[PDB]
Amino acid sequence: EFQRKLYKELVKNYNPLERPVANDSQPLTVYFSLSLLQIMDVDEKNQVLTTNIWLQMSWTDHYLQWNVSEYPGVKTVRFPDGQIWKPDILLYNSADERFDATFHTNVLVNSSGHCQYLPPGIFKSSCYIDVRWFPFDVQHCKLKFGSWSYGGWSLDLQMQEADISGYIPNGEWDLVGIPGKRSERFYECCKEPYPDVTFTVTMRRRTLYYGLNLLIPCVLISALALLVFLLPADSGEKISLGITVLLSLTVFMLLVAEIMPATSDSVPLIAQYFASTMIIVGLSVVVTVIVLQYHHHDPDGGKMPKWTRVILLNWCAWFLRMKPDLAKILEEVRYIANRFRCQDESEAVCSEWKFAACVVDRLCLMAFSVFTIICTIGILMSAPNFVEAVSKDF
Amino acid sequence: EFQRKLYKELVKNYNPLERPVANDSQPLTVYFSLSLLQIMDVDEKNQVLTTNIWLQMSWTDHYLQWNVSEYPGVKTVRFPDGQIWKPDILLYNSADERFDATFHTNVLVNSSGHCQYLPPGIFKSSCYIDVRWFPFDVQHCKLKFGSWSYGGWSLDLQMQEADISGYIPNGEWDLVGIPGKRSERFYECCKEPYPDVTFTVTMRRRTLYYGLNLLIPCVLISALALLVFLLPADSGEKISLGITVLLSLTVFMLLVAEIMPATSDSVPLIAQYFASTMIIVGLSVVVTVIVLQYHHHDPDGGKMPKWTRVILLNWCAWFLRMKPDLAKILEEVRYIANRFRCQDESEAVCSEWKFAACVVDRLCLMAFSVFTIICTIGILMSAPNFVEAVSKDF
Amino acid sequence: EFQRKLYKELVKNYNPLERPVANDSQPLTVYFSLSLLQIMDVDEKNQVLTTNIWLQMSWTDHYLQWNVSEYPGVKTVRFPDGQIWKPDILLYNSADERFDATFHTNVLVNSSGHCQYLPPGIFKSSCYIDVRWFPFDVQHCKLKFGSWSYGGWSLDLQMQEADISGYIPNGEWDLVGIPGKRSERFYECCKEPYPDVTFTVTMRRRTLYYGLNLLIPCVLISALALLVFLLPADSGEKISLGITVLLSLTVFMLLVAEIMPATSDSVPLIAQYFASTMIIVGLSVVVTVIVLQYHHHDPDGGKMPKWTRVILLNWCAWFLRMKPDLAKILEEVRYIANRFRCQDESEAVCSEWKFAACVVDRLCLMAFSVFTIICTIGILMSAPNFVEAVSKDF
Amino acid sequence: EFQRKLYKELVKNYNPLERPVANDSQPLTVYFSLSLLQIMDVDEKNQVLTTNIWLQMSWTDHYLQWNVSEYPGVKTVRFPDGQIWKPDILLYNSADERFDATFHTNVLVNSSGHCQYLPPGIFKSSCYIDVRWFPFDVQHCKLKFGSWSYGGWSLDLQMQEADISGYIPNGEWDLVGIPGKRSERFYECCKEPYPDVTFTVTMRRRTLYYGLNLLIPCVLISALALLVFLLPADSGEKISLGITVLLSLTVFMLLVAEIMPATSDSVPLIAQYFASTMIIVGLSVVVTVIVLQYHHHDPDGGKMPKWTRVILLNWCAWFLRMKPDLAKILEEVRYIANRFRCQDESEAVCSEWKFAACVVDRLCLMAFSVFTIICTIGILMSAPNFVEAVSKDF
Amino acid sequence: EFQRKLYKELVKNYNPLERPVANDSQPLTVYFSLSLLQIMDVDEKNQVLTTNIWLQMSWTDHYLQWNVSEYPGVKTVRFPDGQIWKPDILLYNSADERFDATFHTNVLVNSSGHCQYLPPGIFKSSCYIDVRWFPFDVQHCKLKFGSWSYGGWSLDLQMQEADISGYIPNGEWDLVGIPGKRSERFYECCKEPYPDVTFTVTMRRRTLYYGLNLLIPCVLISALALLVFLLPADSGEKISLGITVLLSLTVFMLLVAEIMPATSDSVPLIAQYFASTMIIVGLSVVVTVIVLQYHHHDPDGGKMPKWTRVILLNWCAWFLRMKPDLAKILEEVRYIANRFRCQDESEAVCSEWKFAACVVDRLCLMAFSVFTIICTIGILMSAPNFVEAVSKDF
Ligand SMILES: *[C@@H]1O[C@H](CO)[C@@H](O)[C@H](O)[C@H]1NC(C)=O
Ligand SMILES: [Ca+2]
Ligand SMILES: [Ca+2]
Ligand SMILES: [Ca+2]
Ligand SMILES: [Ca+2]
Ligand SMILES: [Ca+2]
Repeated sequence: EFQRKLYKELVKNYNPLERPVANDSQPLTVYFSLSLLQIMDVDEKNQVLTTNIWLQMSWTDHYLQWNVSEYPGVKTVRFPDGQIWKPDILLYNSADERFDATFHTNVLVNSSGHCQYLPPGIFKSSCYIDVRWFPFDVQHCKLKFGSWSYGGWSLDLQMQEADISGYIPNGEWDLVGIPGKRSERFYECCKEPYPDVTFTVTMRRRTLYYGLNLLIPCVLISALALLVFLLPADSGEKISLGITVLLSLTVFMLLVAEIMPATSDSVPLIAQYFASTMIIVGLSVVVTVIVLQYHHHDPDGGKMPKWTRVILLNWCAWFLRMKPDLAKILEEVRYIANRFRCQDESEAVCSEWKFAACVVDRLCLMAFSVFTIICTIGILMSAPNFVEAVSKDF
Repeated sequence: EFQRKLYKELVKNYNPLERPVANDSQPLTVYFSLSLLQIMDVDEKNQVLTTNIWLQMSWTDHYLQWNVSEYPGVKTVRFPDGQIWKPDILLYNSADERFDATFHTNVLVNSSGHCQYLPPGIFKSSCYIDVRWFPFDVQHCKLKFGSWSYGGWSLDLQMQEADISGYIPNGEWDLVGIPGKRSERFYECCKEPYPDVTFTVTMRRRTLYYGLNLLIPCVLISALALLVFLLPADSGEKISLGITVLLSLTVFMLLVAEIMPATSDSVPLIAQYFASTMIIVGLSVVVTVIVLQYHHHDPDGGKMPKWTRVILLNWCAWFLRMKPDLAKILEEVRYIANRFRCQDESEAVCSEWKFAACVVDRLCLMAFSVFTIICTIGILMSAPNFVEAVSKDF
Repeated sequence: EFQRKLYKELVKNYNPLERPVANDSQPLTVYFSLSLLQIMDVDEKNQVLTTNIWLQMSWTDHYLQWNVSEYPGVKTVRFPDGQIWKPDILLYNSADERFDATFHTNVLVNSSGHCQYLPPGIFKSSCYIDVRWFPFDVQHCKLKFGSWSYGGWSLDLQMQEADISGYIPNGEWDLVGIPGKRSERFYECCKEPYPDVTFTVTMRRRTLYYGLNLLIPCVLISALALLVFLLPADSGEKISLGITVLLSLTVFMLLVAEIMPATSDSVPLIAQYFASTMIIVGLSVVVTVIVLQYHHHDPDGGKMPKWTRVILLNWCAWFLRMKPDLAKILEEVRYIANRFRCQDESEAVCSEWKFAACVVDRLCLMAFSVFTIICTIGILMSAPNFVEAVSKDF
Repeated sequence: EFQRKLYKELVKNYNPLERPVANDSQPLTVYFSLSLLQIMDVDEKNQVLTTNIWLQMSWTDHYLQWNVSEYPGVKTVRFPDGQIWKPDILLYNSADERFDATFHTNVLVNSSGHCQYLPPGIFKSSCYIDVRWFPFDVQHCKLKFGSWSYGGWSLDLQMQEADISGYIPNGEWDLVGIPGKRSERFYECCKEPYPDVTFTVTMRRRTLYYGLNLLIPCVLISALALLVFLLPADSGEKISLGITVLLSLTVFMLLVAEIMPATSDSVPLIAQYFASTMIIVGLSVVVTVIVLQYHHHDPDGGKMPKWTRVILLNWCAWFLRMKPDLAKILEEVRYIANRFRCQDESEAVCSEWKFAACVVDRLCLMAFSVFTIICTIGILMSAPNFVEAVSKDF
Repeated sequence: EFQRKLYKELVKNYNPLERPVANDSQPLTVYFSLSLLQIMDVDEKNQVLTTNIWLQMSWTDHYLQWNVSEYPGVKTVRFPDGQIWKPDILLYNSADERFDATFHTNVLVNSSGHCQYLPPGIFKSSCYIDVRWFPFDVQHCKLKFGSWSYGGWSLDLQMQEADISGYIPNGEWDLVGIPGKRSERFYECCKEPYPDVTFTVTMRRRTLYYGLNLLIPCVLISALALLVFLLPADSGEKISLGITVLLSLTVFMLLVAEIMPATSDSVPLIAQYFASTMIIVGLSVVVTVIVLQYHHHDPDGGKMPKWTRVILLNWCAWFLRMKPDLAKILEEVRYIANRFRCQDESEAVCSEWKFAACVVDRLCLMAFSVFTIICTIGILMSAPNFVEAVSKDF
């Protein structure tokens, strides 16, 4: 009886076009905040943050007021979209095809004319995802909000701290914080200044998934490549091992392209890490070819250089701690015996070449092993957030 | 005649904005339930449950009542969206881009003013999918429902048991149950408490598909890796077999990434199982390199250590149950014969090294076979639901 | 003049909320049928049938009637959505995110008050796709239609045979038929019975595409695996051939997962067929290892068992139809000659082992060839629709 | 002043439900045409043509007429959707989920009551894509348009030639033409005939992209397979080459499945071309096994058949243009010499077998080379549009 | 009080259908510009530019004017869609399924009747993406805008320079500029000329991502192929290396097809670059077969041609800087010695053939290395924007 009566009274002569101020010269104060419930998706390839947010808009409507002693029990009323004036606050950096992802809900108004509006929404925003340090990256995604059509002389937008009390954690992103800033800009369209409120979602990637599915594999594929330097040359499988490892690694790096954006702001950390890993496998194939050249050297070919004889078989090797009728019968047997002696000298020359191959193989094992460790450790720890990541996620 | 007459009468002065209570101070009781018809999709990568549900809302409208003796034959009326007051019950944890997936249908009202509203919908909800025990995982997906704008002082939301009598089973998920709980929370927005109703869909993954397409393959790819320990070394294909098996396995694990979310709450069970499988193939390649080192050992190189001579050729081997002119002619033939004897000693040394390779190869066959079984059995049965899964799905 | 006049008259006092019956106690008869124009997509992974349908609804509106002698030339009128009462017939088992895929069109009404409504639509329905016999599978997809809000006491839904006269055949699915059934169910929501009409689209997969792209390849990859049993062992490539074939086959089976649903109702026919094919390649690698063990047997190792000497070199082999100073010089040459004789005996032992490898290789060629044929023929013909498929598609 | 005045006058008593004819018995003539601006996508897997079209509808509204001497300067007026009667022309064979893709725009009306309506739209239509001759295929995609609810007695739909003057060429499809045909059909729903207008978009695939990315590769993968017949057998890599080529080819054919529909109307041309290519690689592996069998033949095994000795080493080979104490010492040396002679005879037998392998290898090189050329040329030129394609695209 | 009063006054008798001109004969001047905020996506496979734009429309409404001395403090008013006349400016070359991607916002009107309308939107436009020079390509994407229904006699559309002052740079595309052009065309539909405004977004691809992920790999896969010419032939792995490299490269080129459109306007630059790379690997396999033919030549086969003996072992080689009872015993030993001499001559012939293989191998190393460099450098630098790209991105 009193609710029906009040609704009929509150709409009499009410225009949702009118900004609901008592004094038309003064701006209307709109308090804008939001509640962050969930981060639904961070698309690094499309540069789009998807969040579940409850926008919070509160203002005062001069015309929607009543004495609660005359409509007893009616402390609040509710109005749908199109029936009450609302601030036209939009997400400026929207990525939604519809642009406005807000789900329009009721505006709750109490007797003193205070209006509360909390529309939910799945918001897609355009966020510059800096993948320079991926997977140890921290992201700062801005959500800029302001009135589209009402400038600062008509709508005085103020900011209230964002609420994260009902935030649901994400298994992939750690919410560092959601600081907000109110600013007033000028636009070429418009001499009047237009205030906006920007909430910067600060997000730390949780690195357990990427550590075990992307970074530890490369170590394993880098360790497999090093096993070529322990395969004997006579096995006949050092190129099979090395080139198969590089095939696997190339396929592995293709799968990684699915996640990164095709941008040129910087060369990511994963790309540098891949470059190091690529180098280990590519140069182990090059070195493997050299080792096979030494192993399969023709004993009747070019004699072993003096530099090769000393740098490998002496210095490196020590460092590595490797180390009538009867006359005619005589002629035939002597030819057979001299032939055998020639084979003995030739295979001794081959043995020297094979030993040099082993020394080169062992030298490069140590060199590639150490260089693998330094590049892995150096590239990873160059990330500012690596130490934080291992302490919090591992 | 009486239906036309009643519709004209029931809408006279009716305001869909008014909460349809006789006493404005009292809250309106809304009974909320739902019917679960089908689970359409569980997206573990996007963390979203898609269900086909018929929401069930029933309340009493004080103004939509008539005497059936005056409108004979008219026992019920129906009203579309916008013409009758409805509770603004939404899915709080919605993942739909539109947020509200409800398909608006009629409200059915009988003569005593009781209103029934059963809107269908394809609902997308944000469900935390715990993949710690995947593929033997049970999921608890919450569907939280409440009035967006009406707090507890205005809308007294009560819960009624969910209906699963028209539930259509899913080939992938077994519906354990759909328990529901009514709760009343406070929000930072609002001093007034807002009641909600949360239905927890409890779902057990049916594991036949994942057992045959994801878990039994790993056993087969783990068994293929073990066959390297039965290949002769002279075949020249033990690295080809081992490294090809690991290429296959890496490709296999790439395909598995398509299904899991990139989250860091925990390391899944499939990841641990893959880690065990990875270890078998990776260490069988490492052991294969060692076996080839033994097999291809240079007979003029470092003599066999005493530890190697006893630990392998004696202990392990027994355990494994393996086990003038005429003077010049004399000089030539004696050199030929002594040369042959030197080859005999050298190939005897090689035979010892080759036999040690066989013992190491057989030792690691047993060790990797047993360790493969324990890790497979141990990792799988560590899942709480493994025993239930095999009894119900296999 | 008469069309304008009639439209003004027909809408006077008309309420689209009112069920258009003369007697409010009696139900309104609605004849429901449909026209199937095309099957657009059968998504076996999402379990959703997409069809192009023209729903057919016809009823009688008591208020939309006129004498054609007073509005000459006006034999029919047309009304858009919202202006005329329509039955709220929905697809119960809808998979569309909007739930209602119907495109709202005009209702055509003639002078006697008969209303015809033929809204087109791209309908997505939830169909249980039984892949037990894929690719020789027949599907029965139900399309259940009924009034959402009007029960049997208010809307008497009758069924009329579906029309397929403008059906456009699908290159992948053969329309067996579209039988329909009217039924009346009770729901927990509602004491009143609610009639529905279910049209069961019966669809036979056309198997030419799947025969040539999925079943004949497996035969070719099963035939390639058999070629390992004709490769000589000295070629050194029997593991390369066998393990490469299994790599190809594994990749091939990954591509097949894209089409099947991750369900556990049954193990499909293609899975069983893959299991047979998997067995041929996996056991040919196991047998290849055994053949290489025999071929590369150490002539100074364990003597050939008596069971091996008879079961292979006799029975199987026959069945397979294979089959002073001068004294010192004497000592040296005799050692050389005796050494050569020892090599002759040892290589004779090796030749026996190599021959046993050939017999085992030929025995398994026949066994795997026959077993390959039986499993291929047996698994395929176990499908009830295999004979029909080959006669109609091949 | 005169525009405002005219709009108020033209809407007085106007009903958008009324067909705007002076005589209600006569049908209304609607001229239907369209403008083809672009072909946006041809989805051969979903069988859907996406086009950018400007529909062209023109008719005469009897009520929207004025004297331009009384509203000077007002030669035309414009009306939005819902305010003026429009023909309900739809795309019958629509594939859009909404069914109607038309973007509703103004209707332009001049003083004589002539109405022009040119709504743009991104139209998705169901087109039967005949892939029998892909990639040298010509497509005929129908776009059928007619009034949904107005039959021939009420709306006389006439056709006007389609406009392609603003057509933007597609890099993949060459617009042969867009002929149109007006027809009048009967439907089971309706005794009244319903006229339709069907525009057949005739499209020729431009084959440069598919020639270089799909057809020339197969030639290269067919040429690589032929190189197995020039590899020496002692290289030990003829199975590695052949089986790797077939692995590559299988992966290549998987990528091709992404483009073709899973239909059984016919076996496409690319499938036949793949079958030829598959045969070359598969039979080159089979022949490679036979060549290795000949090369690795046991010299103490079955003697060379007489058919083999003549068909290969003579006919084919010519055609191919290949071609006391001292007595005891005597016994030992004679055994050594006789042993060597036995090796010479045995390796001579092996040399004959190795030469037969070379002849078979060279015979199959020529046979597979010629057969490769004929199948490539024969399968490609069997397409009716192959000659046109090479002249226009190459 | 004055805002409420003004809104009631401004809408009195206002018709949003009327073009708001004082003189109905004169056209209405509409100033059209836009603001480019971000380029969201360039889809080269679908030929669609996605941009975030703020359209800028300004005109004068003759009826929406007031004296600010009578409504003090009210300097501007705002009107939503449907309440005020707006120009129906559309994107002609739209690719959006809805066609109109504009988000409708308020029109801001000041006291002198000047109207400002700045609707935001995510616009999808049909852009011809010329991939002739990809990845060093510059794109010119047109965005054509004009009134759909108002021709030049009714709406005089003028252009204002586009604003890029709030443009957010894209990590992949460098905004060269956004020039605009006003033009007036004639259409077959319409005798009246229709003005349009076309803004050409000029975009330069940033090439760092494509240089490191697509162009440098090909160099690495081209360098790996060259390593076959340094592998010894006795290693037995030159076909394994070469054919594995080509497998990797084929897989690499499959991944590249995901990005390019299936168009035939031209053969892209990446395709030509791939053709060069393909040639290096394919001809290195062909040359590898020839080298193996030389290496494995039968010493009892066709003698070395005179051309081969001079062109390789002399010219190329120098250029490359390579370089009673006792009588019977005599017969046996002489046969053994003569047999050994025959082996020495035969292996000397083999050594000559093996040396020729090395020379051919070294000759082709230099030839393929130089030819690889020229094709890489020549194909890349043939792009007009290559020099600009390396200076700006590298
Ligand atoms: C505007 O109003 C002021 C006072 O209200 C008056 O003096 C002036 O003449 C008016 N001018 C116009 C626009 O008629
Ligand atoms: Ca992410
Ligand atoms: Ca699932
Ligand atoms: Ca299908
Ligand atoms: Ca196409
Ligand atoms: Ca791009």
